[PDB]
Amino acid sequence: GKLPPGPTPLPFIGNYLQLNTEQMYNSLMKISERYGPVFTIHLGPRRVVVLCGHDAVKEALVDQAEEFSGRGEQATFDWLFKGYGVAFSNGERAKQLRRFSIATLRGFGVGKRGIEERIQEEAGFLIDALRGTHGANIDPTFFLSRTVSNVISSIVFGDRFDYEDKEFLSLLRMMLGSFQFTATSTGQLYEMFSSVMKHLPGPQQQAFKELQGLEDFIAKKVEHNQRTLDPNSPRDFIDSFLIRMQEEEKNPNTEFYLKNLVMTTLNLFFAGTETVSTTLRYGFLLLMKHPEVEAKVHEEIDRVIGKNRQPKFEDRAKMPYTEAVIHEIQRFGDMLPMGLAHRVNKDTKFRDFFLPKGTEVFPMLGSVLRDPRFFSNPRDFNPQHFLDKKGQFKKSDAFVPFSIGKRYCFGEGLARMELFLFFTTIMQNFRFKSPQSPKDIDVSPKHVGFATIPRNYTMSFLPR
Ligand code: HEM
Ligand SMILES: CN(CCCC(=O)c1cccnc1)N=O
Repeated sequence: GKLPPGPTPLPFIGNYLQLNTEQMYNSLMKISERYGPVFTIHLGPRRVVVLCGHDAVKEALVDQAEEFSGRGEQATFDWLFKGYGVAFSNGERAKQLRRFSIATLRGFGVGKRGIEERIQEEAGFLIDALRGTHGANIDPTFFLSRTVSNVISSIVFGDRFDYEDKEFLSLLRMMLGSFQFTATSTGQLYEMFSSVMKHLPGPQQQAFKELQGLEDFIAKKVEHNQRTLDPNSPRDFIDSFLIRMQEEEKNPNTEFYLKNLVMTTLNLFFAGTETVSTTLRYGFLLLMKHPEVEAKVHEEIDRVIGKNRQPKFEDRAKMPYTEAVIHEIQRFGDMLPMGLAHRVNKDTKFRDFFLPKGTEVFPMLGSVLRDPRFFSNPRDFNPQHFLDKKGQFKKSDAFVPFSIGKRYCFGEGLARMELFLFFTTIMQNFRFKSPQSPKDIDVSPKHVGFATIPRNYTMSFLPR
């Protein structure tokens, strides 16, 4: 009959006094130690029920999947999305957009054997660009992002970008900056205080222009497809969506119309770029700091695949150690520490608590990736976390970086394959050197907010 207990809030500022916007995850975790694994917090005027640990997150998003499947808010993005598109929508809109996106994506080979050649081909170009650096110290950021991005770009636009295309880099800076903004102290103040801050000068204004620039580029690309549309030969995700829009022109209550097309396409292009990219970046830093772990990956690539042929997704089954390393890089990297907010569809009873309809919910995936009964050394980089006695791959019920339940990341299939093919191909060809001794390397995060951003760094790609 009652809400989950929590610290007393003040009018408008909510629980701003018990929260440090530079490290929200730590704040919310401190409050958990006092109040328990399920609690109520006020992010400014927003009432949020917070879930910590494997159990409370699973009992909500799995055992009570339908009730907890609404989408909560993410102030910075909502500035742009305003409830349109697959990722920021609710109800019938979310369900039609999701069901359309998963089937259309699957049809383009995504998550099946079909997108595979295209990932091997794009790995190949990156190896080439990496030879082109001659072993210099470089910031790997945009090298990796061009590559990852071209995979989803093919799928939604129809072709990859040239690596030297200047607009491309521009787009890549718009993504990086706006995503990175949500990880900052001001980006977290924005979650609490968007009603005033959207009208105030600050880094938020940069993030908006960057988003608006990403929306404008998508709208332009859609006009191009629209005035060259062959329904009997869809080139890409946008064409498919436009074809379904044609089919649904005589339904006045359809979710399939321009704004949703533009917003869904952005959702896929932005998420299909930024997360995998950052995960690669984080992981190459984790590997230079754990050279012995790098070297056991090497041993597997060398024994199982060798130096001549391209790696393939099927090789994973005989590479338990690489697979554990990628898993443990995703775990340690904790890309979305509070996932995407949810909300409850209706009046919901959850363990003795009552949650009124529309109550926001933070599933704290970071606290699942660090739950001390599922991982022996949660705050350490330890690949043994996903390995048994024998050295065979050991799955974990608490490996939840793509979230779980009805709104789980349907990019998961693409990501798993991109990470696997991108790590093995890169490391088949190059071992890594930083201008720092392993002891000096700081793998603690630069920013922690909506996302976990690794620190700035440089490295060299040295042929093996
Ligand atoms: C390692 C890389 C990735 C991570 C860690 C990740 C993580 C997540 C997480 C935690 C969510 C929230 C699920 C929830 O609301 O409970 C999500 C949603 C989503 N992700 Fe990803 N993702 C990754 C890659 C991708 C890729 C490659 C795509 C493109 C296909 C993508 C597209 C989406 C979309 C469209 C949603 C919204 C789902 C919905 O609202 O129904 N993600 N992702
Ligand atoms: C990047 N991450 C999703 C973050 C929220 C999201 O899905 C999103 C955010 C901005 C634009 N498009 C999608 N998913 O992999």
